Amino acid sequence: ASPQRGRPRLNAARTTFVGDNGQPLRGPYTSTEWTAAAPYDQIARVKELGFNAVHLYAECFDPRYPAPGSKAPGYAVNEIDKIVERTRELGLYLVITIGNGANNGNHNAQWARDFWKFYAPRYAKETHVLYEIHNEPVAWGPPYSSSTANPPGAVDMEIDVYRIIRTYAPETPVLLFSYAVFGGKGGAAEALKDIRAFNKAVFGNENAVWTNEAVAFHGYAGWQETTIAVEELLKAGYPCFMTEYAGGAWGSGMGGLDVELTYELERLGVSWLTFQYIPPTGVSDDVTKPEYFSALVENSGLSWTPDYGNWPAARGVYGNGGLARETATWINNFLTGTTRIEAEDFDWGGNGVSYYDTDSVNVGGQYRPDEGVDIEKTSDTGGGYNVGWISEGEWLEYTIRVRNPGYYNLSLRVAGISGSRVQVSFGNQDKTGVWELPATGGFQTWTTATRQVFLGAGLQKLRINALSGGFNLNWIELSPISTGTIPDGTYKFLNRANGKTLQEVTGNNSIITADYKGITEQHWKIQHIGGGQYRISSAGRGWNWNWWMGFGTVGWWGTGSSTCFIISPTGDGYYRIVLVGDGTNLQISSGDPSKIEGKAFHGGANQQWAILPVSAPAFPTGLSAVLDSSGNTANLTWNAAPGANSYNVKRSTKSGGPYTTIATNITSTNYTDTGVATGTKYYYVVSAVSNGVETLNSAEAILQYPK
Ligand SMILES: [Ca+2]
Ligand SMILES: [Ca+2]
Ligand SMILES: [Ca+2]
Repeated sequence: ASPQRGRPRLNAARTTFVGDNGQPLRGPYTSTEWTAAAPYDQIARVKELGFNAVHLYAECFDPRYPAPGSKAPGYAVNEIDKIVERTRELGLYLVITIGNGANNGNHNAQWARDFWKFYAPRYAKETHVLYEIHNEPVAWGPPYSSSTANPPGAVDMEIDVYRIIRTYAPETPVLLFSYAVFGGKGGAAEALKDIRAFNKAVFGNENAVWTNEAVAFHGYAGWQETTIAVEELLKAGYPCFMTEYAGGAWGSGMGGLDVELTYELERLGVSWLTFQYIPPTGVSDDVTKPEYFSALVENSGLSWTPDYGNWPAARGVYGNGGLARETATWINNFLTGTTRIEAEDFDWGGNGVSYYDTDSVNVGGQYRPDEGVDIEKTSDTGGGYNVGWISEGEWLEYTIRVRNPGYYNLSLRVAGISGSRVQVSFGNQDKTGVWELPATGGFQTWTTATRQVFLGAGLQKLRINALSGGFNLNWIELSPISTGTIPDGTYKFLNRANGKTLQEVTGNNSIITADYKGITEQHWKIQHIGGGQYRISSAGRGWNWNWWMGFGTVGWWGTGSSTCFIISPTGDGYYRIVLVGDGTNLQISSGDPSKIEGKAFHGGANQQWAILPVSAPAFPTGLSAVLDSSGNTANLTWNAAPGANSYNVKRSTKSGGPYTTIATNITSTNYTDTGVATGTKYYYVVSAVSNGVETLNSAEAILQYPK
């Protein structure tokens, strides 16, 4: 027989459709709405990414149908046939749906009926194919059945299209509604209305036990709210099916897999279709590119059993009920708590996968006799076991979940006769550098070494890398910092590039950039709530900074994600203001001095902020360093700094410094540096001196050569 897949059926639990092997359907998408069918070659690549399914946005609907000259359904048939044929012979599943195009959150009822009058009987016999009635027919979620739904009548469209499909394809799985925003216990309650209205029409009774149907939903409420809505709906007896979602790594400023929601959907037993495309083309991000899928799975510790290939690797958490270890928690609106991760509870999975050890035997013999890591009993406070026989090159991964991002005290309980080296990365990103661990003088003589780290939010593998041997490891600890990165107080914010401040506007509760006028609207109380996170409130009325559909100010207190801001030091006296939600940094746009925005980390001055006492002197701006013709001379010029008596010109040979002060008492906004060596790069900054008080250094100026 052919490798064509057997018809999906609801699982015993009644949570989703699973394939002919009892496993969830997991896949990316492709479109044939205004483009050719993706080639066999590229659709095949799906199987190497642990996918067994493809989402097809088949055609997009015309609002004007069936007026003269409007595009009818059927126009893409020759390409949709190719996708059906190609997924058939690749042993993949296929979810076919009607796309929206430019008309998002909308549908045409008659276009959809005639779409399924055509396509339903055409693929009825195709066991690997499922029908999802329509992508996001309403703006933007339940209840569709409300008269004030935008637009109304979607439930009637679903009812009509289900009846059309069952006539022409009685065995074929149907995915309903495709709620764009499906969030909260509210979301589930509102969907139940639409589900009950649907069931009363089709089956005659508000509560029907579906044998071959499920609620399709998307992830645009966010992972927390979507998970709550799915849990609730599953409890009411209705299988679900994720058909479109996205997230990305915290701090990337880009899309890709929502790792957090995938983990929750894996736990609840829910099949999913992520919104990354099969090459060559698509409207979002390419699923074959590491940054948008494979690396995100690889960095997080996420695992499932793939239908084809050997990725992802089989792995999991040891202890803690097989669930990623939480790092901190909110207790009286302050981020606190110490999580102890025992070193001998490294993830299971294998040698080369969840740990690397130099041999396959546990020479110590304790705790985990079937694995390669070397474990003995320890005589340290709290008893238990320690990882010993640590050779250089070895490593141990522990899957954790940093629900609250920011600054954490990372602690290693260590013993060793002599010193040793280690390095810790989180999500395959170095957070420590080379960490010199002290000599204790014995192999059960214990001490705690501690180092401060900046963790991003989400599932992430903590990985101890042993750069030297000769130490034993008992446990690891993370707790959020109890003392902040900057003292509590009232401050003025000045952007490093342009010297501008942030100002409250009570009339529309907005925050906008302006020149530091010295007023209370441009003054801000700062209060640390654990983890380097801060509540930032205006001085005049006690209203808190809020990053949500713009950048404004609100009455409710700051423990929710939009009202919380990580103040992250640069190292050179400035800070960047990281947003707790996505990990992007608050910056003024180099391009438009008025526009405030959130972008991913870069070296530029426009992303950096001075958080200063109100009376502190302003730093210089606009520094520009240019080489003079035919000679060793750098001509510096900058803008005059308010209240400056003089300037100090400083120079370094790499970006960021340190900066050796080449000249002081400059009573002018320009300088000529004669001591520049032939054909070498130089980096300049300038500070001002106001009433004996030296300011911060300006933004860096790279020495500019000729064309
Ligand atoms: Ca071993
Ligand atoms: Ca070992
Ligand atoms: Ca231990």
